Amino acid sequence: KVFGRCELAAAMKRHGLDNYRGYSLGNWVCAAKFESNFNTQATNRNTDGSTDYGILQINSRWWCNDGRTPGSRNLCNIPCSALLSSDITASVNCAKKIVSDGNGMNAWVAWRNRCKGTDVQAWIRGCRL
Ligand SMILES: [Cl-]
Ligand SMILES: [Cl-]
Ligand SMILES: [Cl-]
Ligand SMILES: [Cl-]
Ligand SMILES: [Cl-]
Ligand SMILES: [Cl-]
Ligand code: NA
Ligand SMILES: [Ru+3]
Repeated sequence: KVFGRCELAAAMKRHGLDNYRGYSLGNWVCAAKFESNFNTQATNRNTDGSTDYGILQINSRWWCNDGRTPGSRNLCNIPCSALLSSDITASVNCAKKIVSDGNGMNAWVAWRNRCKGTDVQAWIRGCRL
């Protein structure tokens, strides 16, 4: 599913991301834009052989199992394919664990490089939330 911007904002809100660990909704939308372009089916291979999956490009070295990332963990206890679903529940639940684990949203390199410090509220402009 390719979400629309306000559509994804709405979905993230309902699932409890707005201000989760102090990160306003625009931060999560902005991360999604630059990680996946709002595409639940996005996958990208990393240099280390792991892969990132779904709207928030959650990484198989630590968070989900894809069966091909040696020496990896599955801290979200989920197949990485579950992160590609049209229903963003699994991705949000797993993101919640990621953002709680010490470095906040800096875990998302695209968030740190393209969202952090910017006017992220622009991402929810015009949305009925
Ligand atoms: Cl915001
Ligand atoms: Cl891929
Ligand atoms: Cl694996
Ligand atoms: Cl699995
Ligand atoms: Cl959803
Ligand atoms: Cl980046
Ligand atoms: Na893994
Ligand atoms: Ru849902």
